[PDB]
This record gives sequence, structure tokens and C-alpha cells, in this order.
Amino acid sequence: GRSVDTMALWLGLRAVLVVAGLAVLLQLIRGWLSSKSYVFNREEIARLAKEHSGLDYEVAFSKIIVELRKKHPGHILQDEDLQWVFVNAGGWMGSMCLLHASLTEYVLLFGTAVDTGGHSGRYWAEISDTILSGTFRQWKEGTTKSEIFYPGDTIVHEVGEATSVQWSSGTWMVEYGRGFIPSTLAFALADTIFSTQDFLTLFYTVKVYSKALLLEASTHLSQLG
Amino acid sequence: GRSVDTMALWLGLRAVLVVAGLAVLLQLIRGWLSSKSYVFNREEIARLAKEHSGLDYEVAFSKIIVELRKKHPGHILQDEDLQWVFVNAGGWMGSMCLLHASLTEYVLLFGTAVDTGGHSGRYWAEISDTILSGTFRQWKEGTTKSEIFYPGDTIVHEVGEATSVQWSSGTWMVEYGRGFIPSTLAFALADTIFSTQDFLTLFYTVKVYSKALLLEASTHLSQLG
Amino acid sequence: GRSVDTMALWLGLRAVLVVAGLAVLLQLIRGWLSSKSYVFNREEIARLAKEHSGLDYEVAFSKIIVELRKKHPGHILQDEDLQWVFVNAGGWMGSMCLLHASLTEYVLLFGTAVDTGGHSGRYWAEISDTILSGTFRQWKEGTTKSEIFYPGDTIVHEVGEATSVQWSSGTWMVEYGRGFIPSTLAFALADTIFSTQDFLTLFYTVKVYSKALLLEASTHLSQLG
Ligand SMILES: CC(=O)[C@H]1CC[C@H]2[C@@H]3CCC4=CC(=O)CC[C@]4(C)[C@H]3CC[C@]12C
Ligand SMILES: CC(=O)[C@H]1CC[C@H]2[C@@H]3CCC4=CC(=O)CC[C@]4(C)[C@H]3CC[C@]12C
Ligand SMILES: CC(=O)[C@H]1CC[C@H]2[C@@H]3CCC4=CC(=O)CC[C@]4(C)[C@H]3CC[C@]12C
Repeated sequence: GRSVDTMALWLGLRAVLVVAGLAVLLQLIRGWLSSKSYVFNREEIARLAKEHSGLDYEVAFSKIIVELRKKHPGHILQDEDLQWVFVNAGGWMGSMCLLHASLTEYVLLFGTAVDTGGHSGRYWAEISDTILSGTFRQWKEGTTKSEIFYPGDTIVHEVGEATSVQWSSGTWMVEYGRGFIPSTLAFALADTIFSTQDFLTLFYTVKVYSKALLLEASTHLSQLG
Repeated sequence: GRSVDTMALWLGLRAVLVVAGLAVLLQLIRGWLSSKSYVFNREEIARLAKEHSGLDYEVAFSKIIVELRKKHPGHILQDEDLQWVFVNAGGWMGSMCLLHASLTEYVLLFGTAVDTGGHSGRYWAEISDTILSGTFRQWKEGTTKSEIFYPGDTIVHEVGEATSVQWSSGTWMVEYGRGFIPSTLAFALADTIFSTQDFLTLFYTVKVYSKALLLEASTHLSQLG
Repeated sequence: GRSVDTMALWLGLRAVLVVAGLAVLLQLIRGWLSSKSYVFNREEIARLAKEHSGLDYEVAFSKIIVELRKKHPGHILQDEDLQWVFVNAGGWMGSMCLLHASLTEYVLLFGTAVDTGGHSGRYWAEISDTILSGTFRQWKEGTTKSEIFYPGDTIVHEVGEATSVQWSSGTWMVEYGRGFIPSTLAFALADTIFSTQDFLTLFYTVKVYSKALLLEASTHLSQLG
């Protein structure tokens, strides 16, 4: 009767429990043992973005791209491959311009011209965002209160951390990611597959990632000869 | 090692790339060669909605429905088949009252009593919305700035265009769509299937579409005899 | 030609129609005949939350938990099993602290530190929320206008009802659910499966539900001996 249904429900919940737990365990295993070849560091990107956060954000964009090319030649996409692509993920909607991407790092410009918010995602990568313009509200797991960050602040989304994120219209920022970057892709594409159905945006997203990987491989080949 | 994983990732990304690209190509093929039998035009609907946008939006609703019935008898649903149905799509939530729908056109009242926003969808159809009340912020692909539209303005979502859309509470509008209307359905229903699980709302949505199609077929039969 | 495509579309829409309708019918059948063993009632929970809604919401949380333990020993989770877990559902993002859960009832603290909103869900359960802090805007199906509720108000989400819900940052409330509780799970988890990909949050959610079920079974066993 009622006790039987309760027991059956508990059995099914324990099934879902062990499945989810082993998925998390495999995420931890794949991420921890993942490669860690690093061309940038988050403090360098943050300091560079904070220096230009008082400028108009598009002027800051240009100055940051020029400086990053100067300091890391062979690791930033050429002008012809720069493109604003919508990002729909975790219930929020923004847009990105990818500058660099490999198995273990990425650098991009990110922001939004609408008010939006949702789930940050949870993955084996450390993400850092330095605000050029607007506001970034972050709400961490396990708390009932959130915090608002302003131009020149850096927000660090730690490995394995989940937060709610919310951005006001006109919020633009410089983002650096470090860790097992492919493990973000399921989060990065899910709203496209299951909500927006925007397959041209998926095309753009995988296209720029593949171009960034090809650039990195080409630079590696040139550095070995 | 790391180069092997990079190459494998690039191969998988190229796979996803060609799949998405051929899906887009098939969307273009199906839409371009789709039928184009047109009973309305977007300028007619826009001018009629703009004329009544200074009225209370529900008075405007009634006056617009009466005028559309007068000008296109046999192509607007009867009072008994008018119903407000929630629409959950692309991360936003509004509601619609379908007035007309065929393979190639639709006319509906649309809006929201909550603040909401998300992805517009991308499909082979030209959508036009004339605001009776509230505000419509549109953020186009490839730009970092958005624009706000007010009562009496018409917003045109062009064929193959993707935007972010955001509406304030109390935003109501008259919508006309033209193109390959079935190709919108995947976008129109996805949040229901994968987010809200609201199967009665799905029932309502397909029910009213089928009634509008039956009306159109009946009028076609009467016009041939 | 065009008539053939119209007829085929109508046939497919009728297929989707009967599938959705029979799913709704099965929802009604399973829910109506579901068990109704009740330990709480919504008026008791609402009056207790309203009494403390003038306090700081975290003080209210503590006072409500203490009183519920005093009045229903053996039916509230111990301090060690209290945990704030994100809830991503219907396009909105909040967080919960589960206090009690069985096949037929649940009690939890719920709210959000970000501005958010979306679909309430539609299921065979009566949900009641009493606001301790913030604002709760509710937009019912079939209307073009919404209503805002304030601290001390109770909002009743009726069985089979669908609404849009919207909460401002800092909104916290005491929630009681009564009916066929498992039938909410598909709504409660869908955004996790198809949007956020946050499997650790899924792990937490099924874990606390299973602990609440085990507590209820243990109390039942002690009451029989
Ligand atoms: C804004 C945000 O949450 C970040 C976190 C991980 C980031 C993704 C990381 C992987 C990736 C690499 C690319 O080359 C395209 C952009 C994407 C898809 C990034 C888009 C923005 C994401 C989703
Ligand atoms: C508001 C909006 O984005 C529009 C764009 C395409 C529109 C859909 C077009 C197809 C359709 C026809 C119907 O008969 C029901 C409503 C729907 C499902 C429309 C709902 C509102 C949509 C989704
Ligand atoms: C806020 C809200 O919509 C409520 C309606 C039904 C509620 C769910 C009911 C079932 C359930 C029981 C649990 O033990 C964990 C929390 C959940 C998953 C509840 C989370 C909050 C929900 C989703």
C-alpha cells in the first residue's frame, strides 16, 4: 500500500543517487588528472582588464586584445576570426567573443545587453571574470544572501563551485578559464539543444572553438619546428 | 598525450560542426522552397495595432479582432475557440491568444504579466510584433547594445535572425508571422518538453493550432465549393 | 501540394494532442487515487510563518523549525540533515532547505537571493507559500494581469493549476505541499537534466528526499512498535 510505494520510491531515489554520485566522482577523476599547460594566469588577465575598466568597454576590448596579442603571440585569434556569438546556458543569455581556447585554458570577452541570470554551471575549471562595465550579482551555494560586483572587480568561480549569476543590461567583462575545458561544453550547449534550438549558434560555437584549437596546435608545431 | 586529446577534441568538434551546418542548410532549403500563400501582410496588421495602441490593451484586443474578422472572414477563430495559453520558449514565459494559423501565416495576441526574457528563436519565418502596451527590448546578434521599443512601435524579427528579447510586466502586442510556420514548433515547444513539463499547455497549443488549420481548410473548401 | 502538407500537419498535431491528453488523464488518475495521509495542514504552516514574518527571515526560519519539531516530533529532519540546495526548475532558480517529505506531504524553506521567475509547474499537488521576506508575483493562466504578494501573505498554487511565478532578490518563504508528491519530481529536476547539468545538485536533492522518506518510515515503525 502506502509503505510499499514509499519503499519503491526510496529505492528509485537511491538509484538516482548512486548514478549522480558516480558521475560526480568521474568528473572529479577526469578533471583532477587533466593536463595543466598554462599560457596565461588569472591575475595577469584581471589586472589588465581592471586597468582599462574605466574606459568605454569597447575601447577596453580593443586595448586588451592588442595587449594580449603583444604578450602572447600565436595564442590569440586573428581579427578575421573574432565574432560575437550568443551563449545560452543555465537559463541565462549573454554573448562572447572568443580570443583563445585550448584543452586547458580559454580567454574570452563576455557580457550581455539584456537583464539576465541563472545557473553558473558546475565543472572542473576555475573561471574568473573582471568587470569592465555593469554589475555582476553572485549568489553562492549554501547561503541565503548574494553579493554585487562592480567595474574593476574580479569574480572567481571556483572549481566544483555552483552559484547563481545575474547580470544587468550593459554588463561586459573579460573572462579567463583554467582547468578541463571540454567538461564545460555540456553546460555551455545544453540550453541550445533543449531550449533555443538555435543550431546556427551551435555551429558558430564549435567553429570558433575548433579554430582556437587549430591555432594552438599550429603554434605548438612552429615552436617545435 | 595532450596533443592526442587536442586532436580528438578537434575531430569531435568538426563532427558537431558539419551536423549543425547541414541542419542549417536543410532549414534554409525547406524554408526557401516552402509555400507562400498570404492572406495578411505585416504592414496591415502593424497599422491596425498601432492605431489602437493608445487604448487600454484589452479594448485594443477586442477592436483588432473585430476589424480582422470584418476584413478576413473565414480566417479568424470564433469566440468559442479564443483562449489564453502560456508560451514557454527560449527561456522566456508569456502567453498568446491565437487568432489565425496556417502552414504559411499566423496572427496572435501575445504578451506577459511578468518580467521575462530570453532567446527569440531562429527559424524560416518573418515575425512582426506591434506593441499595444509595455516595453520590448531587442538585442541583435553581433552587437553589444540593445534597443527598447514602446507602444506603437513594430519590431521585425527577420528570417534566420537570432536576437535576445526582453519584456516588462504588462507588455502586450499583436503578432504576425509569415514563412514556414511548422519550423517554429520545435522552438515553441522545447521549454515545455525539457523544462516546464506542462503537458496540458502542450495539449492546448497543438489543439488551437489544429483548430486554426481546420478553419483554413474549411474556408478553402467553401471557396472552391 | 499545400493542402496535402496542411492535412499531414493536422494529423501530426492530432497525434501530439491525444498523447498529451492521455498523459494529462493519467496524471489525473494517479493523483486523484493517490494516498492522502496528512501530518500537517496548510493553515497551520501559514499561520506559523505569518506570525514570524516580521522577524529577520533567518530568525523566523529557526523559530519555525523549532516550533514544527515541538508539534510534530519524528517528522522533521535533524540539524545534521538540514542543507541549502539550489532548485532550478521551470526557468527559475531558487534554493530550498527540506524539513519534511513523504509520499503525500512536504515542508521546506524556499527562496532566492537573485531576481528570478518562470513556470510554476503543473502537477497533482496543492502548494502553499507564506512569505517571510521579499515579494512574490503570481500570474494565473487565462488572465492578462498578475498580482504581487508581500510578507505575511500566503499564495496557494492549486491542484492542476499553472501560473507564472516571479520573486525578487531576498525573497524567502515557508512552503507546504500536499498531494502526490513524486509527480512533482519531473518538474523539479528537468532544468537540472536539460539546462544546468549540475549533477551534484541532483545528488543533494535525491539524497535529502531519501533521508526524509527514511525518517518517515522510521517514525512509522516506532509508532507501530
Ligand atoms: C559564461 C560561462 O559560463 C563560461 C563558462 C565555460 C565557458 C565555455 C568554455 C568552453 C568554450 C570554449 C569555446 O571555444 C567557445 C566558448 C565556450 C563554450 C565557453 C563559453 C562561455 C562559458 C560557458
Ligand atoms: C512569441 C514567439 O516567439 C512566436 C514565434 C513563433 C510562434 C509560434 C508559431 C507557431 C504556432 C502556431 C499556433 O497555432 C500556436 C502558437 C505557435 C506555437 C506560435 C507561438 C508563438 C511563437 C513561438
Ligand atoms: C518551489 C517549487 O516549485 C516546489 C514545487 C514541488 C517541490 C518539490 C517537491 C518534491 C521534492 C521533495 C524533496 O524532498 C526535495 C525537494 C522537492 C524536489 C521539492 C522542491 C521544490 C518544489 C519543486
